Amino acid sequence: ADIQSFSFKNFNSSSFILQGDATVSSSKLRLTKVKGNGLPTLSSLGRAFYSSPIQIYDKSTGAVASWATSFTANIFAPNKSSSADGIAFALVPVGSEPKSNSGFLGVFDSDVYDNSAQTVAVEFDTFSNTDWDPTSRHIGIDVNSIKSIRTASWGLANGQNAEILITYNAATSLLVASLVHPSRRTSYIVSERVDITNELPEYVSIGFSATTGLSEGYTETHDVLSWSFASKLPLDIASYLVRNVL
Amino acid sequence: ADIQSFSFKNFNSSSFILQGDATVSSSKLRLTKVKGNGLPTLSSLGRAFYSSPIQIYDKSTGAVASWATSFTANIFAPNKSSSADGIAFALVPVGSEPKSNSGFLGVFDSDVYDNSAQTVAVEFDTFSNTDWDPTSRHIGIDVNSIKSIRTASWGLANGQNAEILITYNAATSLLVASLVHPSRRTSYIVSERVDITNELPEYVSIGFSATTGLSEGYTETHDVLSWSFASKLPDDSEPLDIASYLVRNVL
Ligand SMILES: *[C@@H]1O[C@H](CO)[C@@H](O[C@@H]2O[C@H](CO)[C@@H](O)[C@H](O)[C@H]2NC(C)=O)[C@H](O[C@@H]2O[C@@H](C)[C@@H](O)[C@@H](O)[C@@H]2O)[C@H]1NC(C)=O
Ligand SMILES: [Ca+2]
Ligand SMILES: [Ca+2]
Ligand SMILES: [Mn+2]
Ligand SMILES: [Mn+2]
Repeated sequence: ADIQSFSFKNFNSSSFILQGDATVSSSKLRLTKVKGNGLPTLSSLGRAFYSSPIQIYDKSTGAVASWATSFTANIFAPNKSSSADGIAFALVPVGSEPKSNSGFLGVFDSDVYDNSAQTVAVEFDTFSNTDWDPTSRHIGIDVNSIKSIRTASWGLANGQNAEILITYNAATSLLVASLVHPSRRTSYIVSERVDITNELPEYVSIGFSATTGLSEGYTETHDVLSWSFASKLPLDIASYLVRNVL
Repeated sequence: ADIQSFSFKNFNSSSFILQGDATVSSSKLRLTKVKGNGLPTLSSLGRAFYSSPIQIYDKSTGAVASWATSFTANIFAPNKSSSADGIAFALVPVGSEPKSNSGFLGVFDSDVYDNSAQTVAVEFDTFSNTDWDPTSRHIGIDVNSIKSIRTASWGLANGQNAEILITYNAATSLLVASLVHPSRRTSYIVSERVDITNELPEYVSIGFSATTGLSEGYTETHDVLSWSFASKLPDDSEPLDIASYLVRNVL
């Protein structure tokens, strides 16, 4: 079993591929732009990936990796009811370039399943796009489309840290994502099956993508404060969290 | 604190950078070239590095990382008394290109301290260069020069696995390297402090470098069968739990 893991208590490391408006400052990863006064911008799109590709599975041995990632994000919308568009943790093709903005979170182009996109993402959607989204803000699992194959309601604690945990169990093909707002004591979780070897390439770049609205006040910040990741290609979370995120 | 680790029970992944004659076959890392019949070549030079850079220290916070690496190597010299030149575990500048061959193991150019080399290595020297080496085969700690700052005698169990453990304790600035030949039940060790922040860049590539002789039958194989590495970089200016490490990763 090949194992690998990284843990960043803070950023500002040559370990990231920054695209769009993504930037590092105050040792935190700011995916979308924030003006001098500290307020969010419109039409922003930023992505950040770990500089080295991760092998998700091995075509020749049929082996499929199990992995887990955790990060703390902070989303602040000056006008809560105007929050848009969200942040997503994504697994994309290695040289991948940004996709459509706003509602597509920079990782997808349509709400129609397109295997050629070779992209899977867990989204934290703050703006309800009526053509495809649920009524409220939500956590969703996106498989080669912006229309989640499964979602769960999420109560956004504006400007409050969100502690996220995403795991993939190759044995059950189950992808689980949970979000906790320690300040409001709330927690959410979503789980669905994903046939990984069929939706993604053998090697992918893991990272984040975020965007803001295009109309006057539909914007918010999208900051990541810490990030851990562990992969095992042929996972004991109990020791993972302790020796990596806690 | 930032942490990084990996463990390879066999090679195959494209998480390795190969230079010179370095190659992967039979799921093992072969640093120096071998002929169809399985015999070593002359004037061979091969290097292999983890594709991702490791941060050894943080200039702005004064923090210095503690790390450990373990790997199993197998060195086979058709003619034992003709064994040359050796294999080295090295920390080099990220885009680093191979250096001098043969006695310099592909990581150094002279036996004169040159800080600009920005390279540290732990060598497993099978051939004695009278110009700077000790009389017998040895393990040595090289700091920006091929002339080790400290060495220890090593009894080469030809063609037998060598289990190596190298650790760096930022608290004591001590670098320790040990080698064990389980089949012959022998073991060796060396230690010396190294002011890491002064000999290397903030980010380095870790890996292996090996070479063979230029003269006659002075050659041998340089194969790596497995490799683990773990690093821990604090938030401010503490050793590492080698036990937990060694269990869930090597033993
Ligand atoms: C947060 O965003 C809301 C939706 O954009 C704002 O309400 C909207 O304000 C517009 C002027 O900026 C106005 O044309 C819309 O009719 C109105 N829409 C709704 C559904 O209320 C809201 O702005 C404040 O409240 C409105 C009603 C006006 O009084 C504005 O002058 C105010 O800025 C925003 N809320 C806050 C607390 O800023
Ligand atoms: Ca949306
Ligand atoms: Ca020598
Ligand atoms: Mn959605
Ligand atoms: Mn020597």
